[PDB]
Amino acid sequence: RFLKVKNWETDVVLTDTLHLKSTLETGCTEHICMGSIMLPVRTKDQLFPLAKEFLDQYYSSIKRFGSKAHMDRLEEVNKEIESTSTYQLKDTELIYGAKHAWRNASRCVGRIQWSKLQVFDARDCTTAHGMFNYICNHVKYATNKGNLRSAITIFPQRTDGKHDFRVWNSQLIRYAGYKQPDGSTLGDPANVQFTEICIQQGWKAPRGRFDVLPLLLQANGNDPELFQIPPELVLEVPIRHPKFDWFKDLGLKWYGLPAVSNMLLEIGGLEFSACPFSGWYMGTEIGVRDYCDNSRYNILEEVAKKMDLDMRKTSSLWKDQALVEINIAVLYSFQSDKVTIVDHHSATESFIKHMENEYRCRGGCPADWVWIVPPMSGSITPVFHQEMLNYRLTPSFEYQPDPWNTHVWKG
Amino acid sequence: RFLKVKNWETDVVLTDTLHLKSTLETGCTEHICMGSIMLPTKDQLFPLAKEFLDQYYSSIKRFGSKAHMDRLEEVNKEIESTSTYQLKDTELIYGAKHAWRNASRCVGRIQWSKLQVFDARDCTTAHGMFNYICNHVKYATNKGNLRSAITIFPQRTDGKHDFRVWNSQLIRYAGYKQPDGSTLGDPANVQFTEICIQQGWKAPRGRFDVLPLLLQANGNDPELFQIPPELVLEVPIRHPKFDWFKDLGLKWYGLPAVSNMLLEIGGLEFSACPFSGWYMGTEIGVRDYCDNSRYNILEEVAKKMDLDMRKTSSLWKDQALVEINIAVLYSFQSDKVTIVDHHSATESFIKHMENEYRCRGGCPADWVWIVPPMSGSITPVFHQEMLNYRLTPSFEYQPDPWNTHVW
Ligand code: HEM
Ligand code: HEM
Ligand SMILES: C[C@H](O)[C@H](O)[C@H]1CNc2nc(N)[nH]c(=O)c2N1
Ligand SMILES: C[C@H](O)[C@H](O)[C@H]1CNc2nc(N)[nH]c(=O)c2N1
Ligand SMILES: N=C(CO)NCCC[C@H](N)C(=O)O
Ligand SMILES: N=C(CO)NCCC[C@H](N)C(=O)O
Ligand SMILES: [Zn+2]
Repeated sequence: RFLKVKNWETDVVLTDTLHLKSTLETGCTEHICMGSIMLPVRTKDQLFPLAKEFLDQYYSSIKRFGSKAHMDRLEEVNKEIESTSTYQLKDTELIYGAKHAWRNASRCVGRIQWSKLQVFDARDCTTAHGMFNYICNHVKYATNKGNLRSAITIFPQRTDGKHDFRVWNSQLIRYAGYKQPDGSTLGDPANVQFTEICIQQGWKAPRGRFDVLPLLLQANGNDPELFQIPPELVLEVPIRHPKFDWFKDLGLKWYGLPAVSNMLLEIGGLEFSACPFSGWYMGTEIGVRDYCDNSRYNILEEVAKKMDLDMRKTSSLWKDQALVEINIAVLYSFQSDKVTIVDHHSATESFIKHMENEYRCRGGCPADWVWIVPPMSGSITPVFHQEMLNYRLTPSFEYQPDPWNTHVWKG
Repeated sequence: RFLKVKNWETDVVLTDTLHLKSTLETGCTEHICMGSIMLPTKDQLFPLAKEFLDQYYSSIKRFGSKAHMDRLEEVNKEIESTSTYQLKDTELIYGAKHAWRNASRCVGRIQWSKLQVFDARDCTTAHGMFNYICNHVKYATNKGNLRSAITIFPQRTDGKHDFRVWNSQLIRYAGYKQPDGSTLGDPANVQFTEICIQQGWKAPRGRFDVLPLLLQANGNDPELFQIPPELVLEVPIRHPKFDWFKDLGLKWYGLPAVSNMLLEIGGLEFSACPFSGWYMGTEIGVRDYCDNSRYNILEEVAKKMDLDMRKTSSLWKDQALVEINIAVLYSFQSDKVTIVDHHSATESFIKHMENEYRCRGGCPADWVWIVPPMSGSITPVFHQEMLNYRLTPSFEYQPDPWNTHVW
């Protein structure tokens, strides 16, 4: 069965056959669409099919499907499974796996870049200190003095579920939040819970508005341990505006490296619970969401105050005016300091080209419209007008529960 | 089967049970989400009628009364006898209000129970239709103080005697392709504009010509009529800061009146049911004015503003967009024509959702349509999880009649 998507701006119609390879469920039924819901110990049994499906896809990608090398690999994985109950990926299969998880990430607008990914194999890692060293190397390589390079570091896979490797941070680099006694928050409200854990684990918090968090790292199912990323490895950008000279006096800055570290990478039925990955920012992530969400830094009022906009009626669009100026500032600051960033016009246009190419070469491109359309100026970006099909392919990045909810403390 | 929706900004969680009453299908399966796709007999009729009458009698606290059973009996007898049935006025009104209440793409539903329902089921000709429509236009416009209204023409019979308004809204601007290669006026209306011309309309061939009505009664060939211009309230667009804005020569109409949809109540199909409320500013200023395939004015506005149009990263498009939208709102307000900004409308809708969850067990909503096309995440609906599903009575899409009609 063939499925059509249409772009309502261009009338370009595309045909999807890739969705036929989809296994994992969506959350939707014939009676309910859950397309806007944020979040809608494996046995030998289920494992060999998952391995096989993956190795068939790998061997096809390399034009060796059905070859002796393909068949010997299936056989060797099969024996390894029923003997040791799991298996190990070859380096080439891991790299391919990690790239495809990104290729298949339906909420990622940056996927035109999917094949340029530096994969760091950290499967020989055994301790939290080993992890810290790996993560430092990743930050330094990815940062590259502002000329950002996509990378992923992959710690050992899950075994019995009791020896998991985890990065407790939700991103490698992120700012602390501190609920105050009067009920206000200092710093980033998204990171209050995790900040409170670090403090409990013995971090001495500077208690400012932009304190880079320490890494809280769990190796081999052991209690996690704290480490400070050397400050010389943490690239940051002071935020100023090309025209408004008071803008710098808001005291704003952000870090250049967006490094999601709390997701789970599934490849061939194997579960890599610590797999921090980074690219570079689209300006709206910081300018729209991190700065202007009500539950984040929430700077809209203070900015609009300085701009002396009419704030007594929403229909002045004072919020919308302030929002553009803030986003101009983020992009200007990053460009001026020569740190990679992409604007939402450039990034969405690239994605449409990516998506069309994928339909031609691959038979489809799973995409989550709710996430792909940028959080400001939605309909003046080409994605708003693009119909999309969302379905789940493996290899994949998946959510997992926060480790503090599940971890059995050793003491 | 009992479903939670979370607001990620406020942490408020709502439990949805209303979805279990869902009748129609979404387009989605467990393998594929189609959430962003625009368009995803006697035997048939009695279940649909029963389901509707049951919810009606429940709504007036008479579920299982003799008057409930008697009406079920009487409708049943009438379908058996005539293969269709007629709604009582009270059922018609209830059904239309509920079709709006159920409209998952409508952000304006806090208003759902204040709807003036005009019963045009006695209408027989296109002239009749024109009369009913002018009355609706005048009623709803109300010299700028807009009132929600719907006008309901006769229900489908054998599908060869359909009433249709061929226009997509009661009031829209014409579109003409020129030698040029380009388009004058509204590109969305080019083909319908041609149909009018080929039917006999003398087009003034300008940028903002109000189209004629093309009206189909009882399955006949449709007929042209001009709405008295005195009934079409329009707003010149100026900006409260930029004097040059008026020189762009932009205007829009006050009454948004969708006329191409199909109202289904208790299995009956009302193929001409034009309805109107009032505008949210973004519909005009973001979509109608700035879509590349609509009036597409971003570039002219940005030039007038002397912004750096060399690079997308200067956010010149975004800057022009905000100002165009300030100008729309300012102009409607200055002229006392009802309009709502996207902050106000989305705040109301979040309140409406809480009311519906509390009093009804849920509120079908399509997040893709509900989130404004500008400044999405600085409105509260962006952060609101929504469940989309189909309840009846409903408004449904139907194919444009020119592909259907036998001349
Ligand atoms: C190279 C530049 C990249 C850009 C500009 C980019 C852009 C983005 C953006 C804007 C989002 C949404 C973020 C949010 O709203 O929180 C995102 C999500 C995501 N991207 Fe990327 N991306 C990039 C690289 C990568 C890389 C290297 C990977 C993994 C190898 C990746 C995988 C993801 C995943 C899994 C998500 C979903 C995260 C979630 O659900 O929280 N992307 N991308
Ligand atoms: C009172 C003021 C109202 C406001 C502010 C309003 C707001 C809106 C908006 C912004 C849309 C999206 C339109 C688009 O993007 O093209 C919409 C869609 C819709 N509304 Fe309303 N609405 C109002 C009244 C009504 C009324 C009176 C009805 C019917 C009785 C109705 C039924 C619908 C339907 C069926 C749609 C979806 C149409 C489609 O899919 O093209 N609304 N509403
Ligand atoms: C409820 C809703 O799904 C939620 O707010 C989503 C909307 N779209 C998003 N899109 C992106 N890219 N990132 C997000 O965090 C969200 N939040
Ligand atoms: C492809 C996508 O579904 C389409 O562009 C939608 C997106 N959201 C929308 N939302 C509203 N209110 N109106 C629209 O016409 C659209 N168009
Ligand atoms: N561009 C990326 C990954 O390359 N996004 C990662 C998520 C970052 C999050 N949205 C933030 O604002 O910190
Ligand atoms: N507010 C409404 C109906 O009350 N919108 C209906 C569709 C109008 C269309 N979006 C337009 O911009 O002309
Ligand atoms: Zn869906």
